[PDB]
Amino acid sequence: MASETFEFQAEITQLMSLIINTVYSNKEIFLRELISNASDALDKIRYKSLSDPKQLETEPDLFIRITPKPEQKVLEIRDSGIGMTKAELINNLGTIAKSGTKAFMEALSAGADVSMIGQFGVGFYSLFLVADRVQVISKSNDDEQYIWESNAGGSFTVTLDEVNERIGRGTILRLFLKDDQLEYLEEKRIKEVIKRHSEFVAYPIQLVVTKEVE
Amino acid sequence: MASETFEFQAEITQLMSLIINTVYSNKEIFLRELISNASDALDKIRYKSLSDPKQLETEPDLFIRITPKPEQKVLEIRDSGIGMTKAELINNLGTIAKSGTKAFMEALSAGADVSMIGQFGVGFYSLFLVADRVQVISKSNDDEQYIWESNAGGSFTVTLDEVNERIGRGTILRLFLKDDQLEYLEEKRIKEVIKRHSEFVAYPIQLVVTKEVE
Ligand SMILES: C[C@@H]1C[C@H]2O[C@@H]2/C=C\C=C\C(=O)Cc2c(Cl)c(O)cc(O)c2C(=O)O1
Ligand SMILES: C[C@@H]1C[C@H]2O[C@@H]2/C=C\C=C\C(=O)Cc2c(Cl)c(O)cc(O)c2C(=O)O1
Repeated sequence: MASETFEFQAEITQLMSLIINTVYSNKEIFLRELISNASDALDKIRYKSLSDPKQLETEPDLFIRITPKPEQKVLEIRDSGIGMTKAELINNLGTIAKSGTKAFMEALSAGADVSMIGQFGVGFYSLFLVADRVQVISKSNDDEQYIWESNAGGSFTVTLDEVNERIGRGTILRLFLKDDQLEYLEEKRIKEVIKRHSEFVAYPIQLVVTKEVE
Repeated sequence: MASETFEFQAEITQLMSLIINTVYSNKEIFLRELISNASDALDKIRYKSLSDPKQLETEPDLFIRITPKPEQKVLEIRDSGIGMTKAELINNLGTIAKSGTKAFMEALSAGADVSMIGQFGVGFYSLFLVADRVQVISKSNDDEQYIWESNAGGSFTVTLDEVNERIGRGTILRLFLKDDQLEYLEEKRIKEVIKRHSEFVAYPIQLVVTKEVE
């Protein structure tokens, strides 16, 4: 109840406009970047749990889950990783500069391939290749569940979560797919994209598929 | 935020103890009864929509969805039917007598088969054959989302929903399966049970299955 608006650090706004507007051919790379963030987030909690085992109690199962929601033309990528607090969502996703933000844009301009985005540490923004709106729902052991939302505009919002399912711990990336990128809602397409660019992932990757009983 | 307790009409409490304690052999009948309630609830909104089309706008897709959640040993049966208001959950699920409640118990005592429960209009309670706890999450166009919860005790609770996913319209029956009835979480078992006792259902029945990418 009651949002909170924040301005995006100027360069992040540029990058976003760039990503969401590049005619780029190979938009499927966004899944690789998101699954990668999910994996690192899971490494984080695993490592932290080394000296603080109780930390995994909020969600003992470590996994990455992709859930397509046709009716709402939404694609969700979830992980039971370390999660983010209200402060971290604000920091990590928009108000703090980000080292490679400008460097990547400069590299892109020089001819670099969009797929290099992840090497600049800003792969998250690659989601705008297939979605024009996103909701990052997170729950860290250190805070409540919050929704961070953006549509590539110069500003984003953070609202305490009182509308989504409770996630024990972790993050959900709710991607509102563009009208021409609804192929990522299909199991085959998803399955194949995950196969080629994500072969060495330490955690199970679950695909949630809704099938009408024969 | 803030529950509200209510006592169960005495006979419903009896029936529940009976169901949750009957050694009965054919516990799988609960799915047939629940899918049946789901169907009737969908008929209700379809019919009402005949003269009030805007009523389907909250959720244009009419369906029944079964979603097993292993980690939490939970089984969910959802429908985008008419849904129930706070008042209706209280009325329909516990505080109002219910014509066949006593008649069915008398019939059972005479030797009747538990599967007749649905003919007495109290099939919902058959869920206690496989679950020792249940949450009925509902959203009617006429109210907010609420959670009705019970564990066959003499009382139940109703809380405004600020923790579950938003359902456009309809009801979710979250069944917390008993430790020895976890077979209903399996796709095959579910698939076969649905096949035998639910052949003439007017709406699509979707099974949500989580598969780890090969
Ligand atoms: C802050 C934590 C943990 C970090 O060390 C991990 C690696 C990358 C983080 C990138 C982010 O900016 C946030 C993020 C994104 Cl974008 C995502 O799609 C999935 C996630 O699970 C996280 C996250 O929860 O990240
Ligand atoms: C009140 C409405 C609509 C009624 O006319 C329909 C038929 C049966 C109703 C039985 C109930 O007692 C509530 C109920 C149950 Cl138990 C269920 O498992 C699923 C449902 O969708 C409803 C419901 O929403 O019911």
